[PDB]
Amino acid sequence: VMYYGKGDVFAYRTYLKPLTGVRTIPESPFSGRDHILFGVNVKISVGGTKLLTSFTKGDNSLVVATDSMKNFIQKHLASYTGTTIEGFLEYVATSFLKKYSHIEKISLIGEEIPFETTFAVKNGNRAASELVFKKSRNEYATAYLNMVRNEDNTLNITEQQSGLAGLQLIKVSGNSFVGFIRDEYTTLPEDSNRPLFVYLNIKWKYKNTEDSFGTNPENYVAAEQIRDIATSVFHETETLSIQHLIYLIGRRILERFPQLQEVYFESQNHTWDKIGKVYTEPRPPYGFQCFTVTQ
Amino acid sequence: VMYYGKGDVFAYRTYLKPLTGVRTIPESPFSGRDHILFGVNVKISVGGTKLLTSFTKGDNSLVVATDSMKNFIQKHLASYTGTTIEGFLEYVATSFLKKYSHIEKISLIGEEIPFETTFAVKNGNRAASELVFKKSRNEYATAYLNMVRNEDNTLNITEQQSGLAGLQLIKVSGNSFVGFIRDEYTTLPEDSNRPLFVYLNIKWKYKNTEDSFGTNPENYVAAEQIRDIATSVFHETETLSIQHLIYLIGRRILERFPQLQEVYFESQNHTWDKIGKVYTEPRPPYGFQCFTVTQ
Amino acid sequence: VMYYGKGDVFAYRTYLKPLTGVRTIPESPFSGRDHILFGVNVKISVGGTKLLTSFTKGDNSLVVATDSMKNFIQKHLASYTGTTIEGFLEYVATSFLKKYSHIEKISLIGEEIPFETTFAVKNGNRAASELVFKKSRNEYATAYLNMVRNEDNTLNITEQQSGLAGLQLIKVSGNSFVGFIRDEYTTLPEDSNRPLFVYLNIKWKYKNTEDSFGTNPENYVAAEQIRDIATSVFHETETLSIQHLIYLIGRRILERFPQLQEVYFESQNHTWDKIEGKVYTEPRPPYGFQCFTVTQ
Amino acid sequence: VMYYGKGDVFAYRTYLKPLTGVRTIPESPFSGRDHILFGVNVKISVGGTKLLTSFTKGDNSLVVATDSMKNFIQKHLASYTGTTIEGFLEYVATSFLKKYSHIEKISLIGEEIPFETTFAVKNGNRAASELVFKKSRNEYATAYLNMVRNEDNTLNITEQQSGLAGLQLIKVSGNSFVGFIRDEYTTLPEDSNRPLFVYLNIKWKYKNTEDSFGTNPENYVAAEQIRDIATSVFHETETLSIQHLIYLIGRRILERFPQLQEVYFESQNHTWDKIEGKVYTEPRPPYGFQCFTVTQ
Ligand SMILES: O=c1[nH]c(=O)c2nn[nH]c2[nH]1
Ligand SMILES: O=c1[nH]c(=O)c2nn[nH]c2[nH]1
Ligand SMILES: O=c1[nH]c(=O)c2nn[nH]c2[nH]1
Ligand SMILES: O=c1[nH]c(=O)c2nn[nH]c2[nH]1
Repeated sequence: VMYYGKGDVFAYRTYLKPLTGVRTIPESPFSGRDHILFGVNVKISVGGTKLLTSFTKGDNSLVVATDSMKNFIQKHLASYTGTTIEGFLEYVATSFLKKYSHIEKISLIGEEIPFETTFAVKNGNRAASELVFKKSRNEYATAYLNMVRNEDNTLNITEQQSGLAGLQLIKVSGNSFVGFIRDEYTTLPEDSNRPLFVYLNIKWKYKNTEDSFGTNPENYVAAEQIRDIATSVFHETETLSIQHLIYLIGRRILERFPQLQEVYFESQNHTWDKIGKVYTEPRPPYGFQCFTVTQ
Repeated sequence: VMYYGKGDVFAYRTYLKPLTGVRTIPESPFSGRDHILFGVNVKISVGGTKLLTSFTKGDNSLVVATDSMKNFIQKHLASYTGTTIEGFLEYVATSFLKKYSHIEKISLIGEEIPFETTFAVKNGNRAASELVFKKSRNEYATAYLNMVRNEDNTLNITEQQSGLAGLQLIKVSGNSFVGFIRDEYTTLPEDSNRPLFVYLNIKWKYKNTEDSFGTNPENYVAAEQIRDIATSVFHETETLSIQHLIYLIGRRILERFPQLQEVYFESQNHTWDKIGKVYTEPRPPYGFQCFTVTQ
Repeated sequence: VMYYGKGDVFAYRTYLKPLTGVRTIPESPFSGRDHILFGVNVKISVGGTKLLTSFTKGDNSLVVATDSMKNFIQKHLASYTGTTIEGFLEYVATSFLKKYSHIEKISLIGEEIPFETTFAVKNGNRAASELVFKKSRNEYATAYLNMVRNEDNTLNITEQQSGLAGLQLIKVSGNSFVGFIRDEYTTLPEDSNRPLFVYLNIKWKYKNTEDSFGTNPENYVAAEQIRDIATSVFHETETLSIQHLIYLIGRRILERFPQLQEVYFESQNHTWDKIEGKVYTEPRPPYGFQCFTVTQ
Repeated sequence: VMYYGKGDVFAYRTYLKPLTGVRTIPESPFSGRDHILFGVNVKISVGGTKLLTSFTKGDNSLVVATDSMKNFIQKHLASYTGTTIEGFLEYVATSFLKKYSHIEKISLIGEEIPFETTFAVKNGNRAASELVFKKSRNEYATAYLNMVRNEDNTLNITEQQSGLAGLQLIKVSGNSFVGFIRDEYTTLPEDSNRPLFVYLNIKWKYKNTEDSFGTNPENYVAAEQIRDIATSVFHETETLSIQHLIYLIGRRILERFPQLQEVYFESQNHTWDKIEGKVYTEPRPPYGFQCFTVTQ
């Protein structure tokens, strides 16, 4: 392995071009993003055989400083004329490879720093403020992009993946976990009605990576919409396990968004122990599941 | 000092009696709490001169196990018939002192564990779920109560305070910080238009402690309402400092709730450095302010 | 209440004057501090009635910017010629009140950012490096100071406290917790031999505030020494409770340091749950705690 | 992708068989591990085509409960008779695949929960306690293992890797970063003498997986020894970059441990910003990093 880069490149832009014209779906009110405030945390990794002597000889001649990579990202956010994190990563990646001919590969992560609307009163009327926003430490959209320079000097996206991270959902009833293996190691009781508490990371890949950019917004899949599909499916499903739940969420996603090729899940079980009905936090060990649904 | 207790007593109650009958204010849609899911994180501390030999001699005869205090709290959440964290603390405090004659003082903290509603579709109709909720790591309500046993064996609440913790607000424009002292230690440039980013912890005390319990809901002050006052005042104010903002928030709160005696603020400055406009995270050191507005 | 200030003022100084000439105790090999690297995390709070209109009117005329307080602290660590965090706080506090005559009260916290020695081979042998240090996220020393300006413009310290925070100690045997109240709220089994795991914050106050500064280092009480008393007493004692343990630690501290007026404990119980060999695991989140003062 | 499992399976064992008979190196005094307290945090992931209907149909007939996996791990730590985390993972993995014939693959991560010695006075002298230990939140050893079941029901290790995580080292002088690209994105000054502060995660792979277990301890590579190589090479080296340093650390590791095939680094730059004495402070959050393998 040989690469290097910069992490935790926070960048906040005001008044990015708004994202409008999205295709709505039944599960979600989402219809675009005002982009009064657009926050992203970027990580950049780069590689190329020509970097070898920066390691083996201490030769910094071909080292773009990681501090300069941070400047590069923040300055490109000031000039970005598009409307999504996905498109912003493509802009940064193409621009970086065009600038630095000795770089052969670039990997980018962008994580949304989300902000929510707040109430303000003007002339007695309460409505969403256009100035004051609330920083959210809950779920957030993500985007990943890998681009390479080929032998013929063409640039090519070899991987692209969008996502929703940090979704923590609890359903108070209508969940069971029964029928699992009972042997010398099994102490868990069957439960026909548990308050299933899952953490979800959900990632999707497009059949056509250009759909991820938002330039034709009707083909863009929004993390907000994915969130609302997950809650809808959770609500309507008498779940039989987390495994069963996440399969059904994935099927619904792929039904609503035929332009997607796959949906990938990382889920964690954080269900409370049962002590009106009162529950409490469990000991630290947590179950998890990882599963891809394909179109 | 001599006391002991139990922290991080998480307890989750389903279907607590709903909080209804509250007074609604223009700044906030708040009109009560459904209480399908009621989460609280409780800290209990107890004292009394008869505890002395548990320390000085290793005598456990008068030690209620801290583990038992956890059981006490969780069982009392199961039997609580009221509608507020503040009232639940009074229930626990009175019950504990009635149970254990050798305890002279009990302090309680209750911190809301907040859950937000989610969307679900049924037969082409999208609505709030009554089953699926989203765990929030953003702002949360708080309550504090200290109760003592007097020499005539009556019980007396000696301090009560409610609050809202963890509110993080950024206003993109309409904020200035100018006119401060410039001397050998001053490098901060004056700024007539900064995207002020404040963390707020807001606490209030009632003129009459009974109003905190929710027995008469018309007199209850909800943390949700405090939040929306704070965002509305931030929106409308051309801020001149954080100090200036929190004073005005406090005045508005006391105007809206004449049953309150005081509002106390703990604020922090997390405003980004300026690099379309793009900003980035500052170095770790953070400004802060602490101020009481009284009625 | 009315005050404001700056938190998380990190400041790393190289080659501070070393702390030597300390007085030893049986429980500790501590003999001083090299101070090749001296890290401290400072919080400053200031007050004064003349700050009122910065809140009530948005008048910044008498506001020292909190950013300037950061500069103030960092610049004073560069000029500090003493040997302790405690003395550094007195230097900052006196300097700040002299500089800003409208400020009536200043409160300072300083938390050590500790670094540990590492090994290097050079010139034929392995020895402690004078250049490479390891950042520790374990226990750390603390200091607290409050100073006021009186009507006549003199300055006075009104509270001083030193401490050791974040000490996490587990003793695998030789601890019991029996004989506690067993009633309708009790499900805890009695345990005659538990692996007691305590978190300890330990804070001490001097009879004479001057002794906290290090100027006469023989009167200084080092957090390293307090750590070593705590581990020794934990080892020595067949404990009967955390309560029992911390009283005994406190008594040993005040016996070893007669210049101390008192020692205050915040302890927490993190003892593991028991499942050929003995195995334990992490408990549920709820944690017991004790707060207790032993006085001279 | 299809797998499921259990994370944060903390397990603490007392009086595991000690690790001794190790082979020493010049950079390190490491001579073994007492194992009075042996703490590990385990993550287990399992897979197999026969699990499909647990997702597609909600059929749990072939689901080992993740809670049962936690019991499996903890009980196996009680019966483990070996001396390393690496060997513990092999014991768990082999045992789990033998128990559950429908599971085709298991991956395990084991992270050390490290404890440090403390001082106690008893019977006239101060010495290391055999009972009281200090929980450390600094660097820690790691182990990774993947095992598969073949068509003929034999089991094979398919990947093994050991490591040291969380090592945070600052060298106060004797580091430069100069000569890098200065173009329209460059605002970093050249620096001929910086206090380079790196975080290091170092992972190694053996030529022969058996050498990772400790059964013949002379062939085991201890994380403690890797730590001490890293601190020695950092001290010895007038560093020209983090990239330069980690290559030199990796070369030394491979020279000292010919039984290793390769060593892999993840480093992060956390060097302080410079504000009488020299004073530095914490930087803004963005951090540089490097990922690099040195092979034998
Ligand atoms: O949904 C669940 N899936 C599982 O695999 C499992 N194991 N224990 N509990 C569980 N719940
Ligand atoms: O609102 C502010 N108040 C202050 O006191 C301050 N100091 N620096 N920046 C500041 N901003
Ligand atoms: O040492 C202890 N003190 C206590 O008060 C207590 N309560 N539960 N366990 C305990 N252990
Ligand atoms: O050691 C370093 N390597 C780098 O690549 C770099 N970039 N900025 N500073 C740096 N330091």
